[PDB]
Amino acid sequence: EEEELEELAKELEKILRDEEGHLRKLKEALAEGLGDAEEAAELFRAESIDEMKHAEELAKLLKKGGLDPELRELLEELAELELVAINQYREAAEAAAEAAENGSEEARAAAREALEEALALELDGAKLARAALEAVEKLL
Repeated sequence: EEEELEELAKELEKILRDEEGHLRKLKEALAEGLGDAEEAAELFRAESIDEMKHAEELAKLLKKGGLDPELRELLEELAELELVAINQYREAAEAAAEAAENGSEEARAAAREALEEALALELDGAKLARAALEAVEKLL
């Protein structure tokens, strides 16, 4: 029982580190304004694939048995948070792609709102991965 929790705790550690990374790169784009719209559009598309990997690992562990009821709910909440983040990453990438081709002032503000909304979802993603890793550490 201990070594299936250890591997699981290794997973939240990777997810937690990846979330803390996306946090900083997102404010960096926020600091640079739009900068190169292609920069943000290429960055969003890559990080949505990162959240892709996270939700897939969690679902495989969610199919496992013997999980503590409270631990399963935190993983279920995180997996839900990942799918909504993959959404907002796509809405922000398309708004940055429309701003790159057009120079549109509306596609600019729309890419910034979707950037800011993706940032708020990333704060709670790291917070949920922190609380989940803390619960597993208590079980160990």
